[PDB]
Amino acid sequence: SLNREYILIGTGSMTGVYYPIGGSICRFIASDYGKDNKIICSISSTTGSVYNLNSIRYSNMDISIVQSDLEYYAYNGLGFYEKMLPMDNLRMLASLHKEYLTIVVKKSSNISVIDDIKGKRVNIGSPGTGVRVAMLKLLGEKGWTKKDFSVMAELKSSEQAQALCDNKIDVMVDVIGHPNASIQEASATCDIKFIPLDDRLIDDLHAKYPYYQKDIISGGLYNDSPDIQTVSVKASLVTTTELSNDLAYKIVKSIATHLRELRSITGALKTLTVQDMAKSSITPMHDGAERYYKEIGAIK
Ligand SMILES: [Cl-]
Repeated sequence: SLNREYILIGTGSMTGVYYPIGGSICRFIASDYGKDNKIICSISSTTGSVYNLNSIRYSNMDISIVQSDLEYYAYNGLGFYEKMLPMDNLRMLASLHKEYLTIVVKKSSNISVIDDIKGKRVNIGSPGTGVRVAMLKLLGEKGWTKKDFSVMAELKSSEQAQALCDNKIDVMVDVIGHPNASIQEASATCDIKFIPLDDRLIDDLHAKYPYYQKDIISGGLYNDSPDIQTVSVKASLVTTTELSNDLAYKIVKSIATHLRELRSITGALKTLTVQDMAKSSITPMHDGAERYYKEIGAIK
């Protein structure tokens, strides 16, 4: 019939990074194809990769921005998805920016190494998010549980900057690309520093949790600061085999065609290239996406 294909893209809170990225994708789609009256794209602002992946599982959402941790678990039916069927029909459209496990304190705090966060007021993020998974794994490695902290706050990126500078939390924890506006806000409001992860912790995390890569947040992004050793994951745009070859192709092509605008959406995307988009190490690439990346030589 003459109805447009209605595409819904899971993102996150309007205060976050995913929301404007997804909004931009819908705009690229409208600009490239809107006049042909076959496609209409919308975003969802509900937070969390669990929500988004469940919405995809139940066929009420087509595509979502997620990150590697919950992508890995959903695809494999492991960990938090232990009791569910693997989402074996999940497919990647494009890898996006890296997100780094980022631990931030006031310089005035006593805190210098990871073991100093024990006993403090710390953020563990909202349920169903990459931050929550990272914190559960980190506590896991250290053998720590709720009794070992005075406060386990459940704040989003923006909320943490203010909470940290007001001393309502001692340790901001996020899994985010850099440079990031919330960290910038924090550093403009009080004097902050980053806590690195030690070699053994990074090695153990990468060994146990294949979605975490050993990585470095380069120094000097927000103030005078050193390189910070930590782990990273990737944000990615995922879908399922229910999305047609044609739409997967068209969507990836629209993003690639508008890459220079995408780079401008947030600081962490400035370096993104088509070669970066074409990588997928957890979920198979959608056939229609692969068609595009091969056509332009982003994959050999
Ligand atoms: Cl999330």
